[PDB]
Amino acid sequence: ERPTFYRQELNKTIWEVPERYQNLSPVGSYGSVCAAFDTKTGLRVAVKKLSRPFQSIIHAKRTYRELRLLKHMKHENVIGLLDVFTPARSLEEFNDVYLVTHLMGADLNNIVKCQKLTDDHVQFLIYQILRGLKYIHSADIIHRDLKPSNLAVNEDCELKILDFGVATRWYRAPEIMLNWMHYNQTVDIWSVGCIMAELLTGRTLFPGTDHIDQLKLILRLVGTPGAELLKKISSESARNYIQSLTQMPKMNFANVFIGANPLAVDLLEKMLVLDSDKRITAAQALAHAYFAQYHDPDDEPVADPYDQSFESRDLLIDEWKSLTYDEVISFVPPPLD
Ligand SMILES: Nc1ccc2c(NC3CC3)nc(-c3ccccc3)nc2c1
Ligand SMILES: O=c1c2ccccc2ncn1-c1ccccc1
Repeated sequence: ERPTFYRQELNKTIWEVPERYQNLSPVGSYGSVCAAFDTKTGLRVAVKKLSRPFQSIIHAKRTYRELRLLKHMKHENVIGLLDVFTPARSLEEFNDVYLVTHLMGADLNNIVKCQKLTDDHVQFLIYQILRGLKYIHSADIIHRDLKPSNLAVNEDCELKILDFGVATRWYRAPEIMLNWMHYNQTVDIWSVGCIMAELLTGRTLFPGTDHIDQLKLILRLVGTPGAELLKKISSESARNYIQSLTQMPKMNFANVFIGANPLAVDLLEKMLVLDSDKRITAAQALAHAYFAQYHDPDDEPVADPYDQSFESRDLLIDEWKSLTYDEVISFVPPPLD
């Protein structure tokens, strides 16, 4: 059954892919990525060759994790696995992992950094993010690093979230900035709020220079923690940090986001709540007035359960390697339409 591979050297790396994929062309650089043409479907695809996937425990488990995650995602607004393959003929030979996904035109970083989107474009793009997040979250997966560059958009404005499971810090929830161990799914909602803000204004909402500055900018908009939040904070030094700060009052968002659709201001108030317990969830946000023209309760599907019990396991390099090998072998290509 094994297909015929061909070798080439793309830039500073060897590539060995099936004949199925042609006209490889570098597009960027966890591993490096080529644009290719896929002869089986006639679509443009991205092929990512992982860098040294099994050189350490950490790499080996990370390779396994990303493969497991990609194999699980089956939703219109989340990147999924078109193919995965290795040039190796046996487990003992197994050393290279390549992943195949649809090639999307651009990332949100691009569409925002060149220009300022209209309100109906913001609605549609934020809607799609929330729709993919609902799905991701229903599986008990947290993305943790949502940001414009992890959001792929084609020329049709269809959006797909990538990399689940321009400074990263600018989109992070303040509980992460403060290193809380038990933060949950709404760290992603925070990030969406920051992105949505940025799409409406054309400017990074919280462009901190570091973790302290990042917090300062955040508290300045959302205000310093109240007593109700403060009494939920287990860490003494953390509690003493924020409590030693200059008591900033919550800003009225309608005055910071002057002239924006007030339904958007209101959704932003609900996403950018300091206390993560009170922050709107993805499911709830979808039913918000602001998404009136897109929301459909019958077409916002949830995911199948995802087994992440592996995350708490300590295994040898060779054991994670063999588990990854198993997943390459059992891969069933997605239905062709
Ligand atoms: N139920 C909760 C709700 C919010 C929390 C929060 N929020 C930080 C203001 C952003 N921070 C922390 C925490 C715990 C230990 C060390 C550092 C931070 N815990 C929280 C527990
Ligand atoms: O890594 C990319 C990628 C990088 C730059 C431009 C477009 C891209 N499209 C898809 N992927 C990708 C490929 C495989 C697994 C996860 C993401």
